[PDB]
This record gives sequence, structure tokens and C-alpha cells, in this order.
Amino acid sequence: GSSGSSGPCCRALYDFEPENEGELGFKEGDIITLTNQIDENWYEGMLHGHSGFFPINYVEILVALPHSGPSSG
Repeated sequence: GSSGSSGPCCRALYDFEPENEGELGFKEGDIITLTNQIDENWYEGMLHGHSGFFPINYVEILVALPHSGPSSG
């Protein structure tokens, strides 16, 4: 199959509900697109037409973002 174009994406290992405004609640299985990073343990993406931040201790990064520079090494 020809998808066309694909970028960095992550998979949720469990379910997480938003506690504070903005929070981006995910669901075990739902792939959360990756756009940018605000925190050192949080990420940013688009899900259900909503732009919010989500924890990394719940999802796994399959494709390392294109971002370049200093990083855990």
C-alpha cells in the first residue's frame, strides 16, 4: 500500500485523562502526532482537532524527531 507521506509518531501504552485545561488525553493504541516539544518529558501534536501536550512516560517514541542539537548522549 502507498501511504504517501508519514512523519514522527508515537503509540500510547495506556489511557490518560486530562486534569488541567489544555491537557491532551490519549488512549492506549491511539497514535499521537508529533510537531514540537515544550517540556523535557512532554510533547506536542494534533489529536481530534485538539492541540495539547502529553506525557512521554505513557507513550513510546518510535521515530526520533528531526530536531537537531544537544541531547542525552
